[PDB]
Amino acid sequence: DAEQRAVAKALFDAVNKHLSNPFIEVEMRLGQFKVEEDANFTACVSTEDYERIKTYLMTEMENSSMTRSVTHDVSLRGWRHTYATDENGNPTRCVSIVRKKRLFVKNIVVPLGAYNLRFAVSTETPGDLRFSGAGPRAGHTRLKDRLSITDGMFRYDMTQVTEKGVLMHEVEIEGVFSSHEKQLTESWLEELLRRAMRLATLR
Ligand SMILES: O=C1CCCc2nc3c(cc21)C(=O)CCC3
Repeated sequence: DAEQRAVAKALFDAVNKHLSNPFIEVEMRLGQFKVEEDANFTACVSTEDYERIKTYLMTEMENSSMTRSVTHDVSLRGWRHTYATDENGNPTRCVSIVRKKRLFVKNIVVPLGAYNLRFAVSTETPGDLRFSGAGPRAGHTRLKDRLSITDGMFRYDMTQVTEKGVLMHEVEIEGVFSSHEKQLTESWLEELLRRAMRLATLR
């Protein structure tokens, strides 16, 4: 609780220099190390821990605004094209192209038995929509079924991702700001840690 105030300060001092950038994004991702063979950190939760994080979140903030969206992502030469989805789950029309550049990443120390936490600040710069002419299947694809709960300046993202047949579960919290420069504060970061640590520690 005092040590949590210190981490929040350490995070703020590292990222403050970046908030002047347009299109800045901040997120905390639950995950684990050495759960797949090619990767170090994998941003995923078990099917069981996903559904009780879902039950927790949906009772604790039932008043909160909520949305659900199915989208079709295709990665192409470092850019991400997002496609809307029809009844069956198939790509229709491209809705956004962004390029994501990681500006700062930090691994958060967690309690024993909890999911690992990864804090990242990046830029997601929108792009020229005429590149959508490459179509929804010009590269590796990800079908995302996202549940989104917004609570003040915090958005919870629970996503069932189907890639290459296998389905995985992702849990992240993002910053929701009218202006990241003014609003993303140290006291905000400390609440991010507090809320993210809650999710990581059930059971
Ligand atoms: O929108 C832009 C800006 C110009 C450079 C650029 N290059 C690529 C894309 C998008 C953009 C893609 O969507 C994937 C292919 C490479």
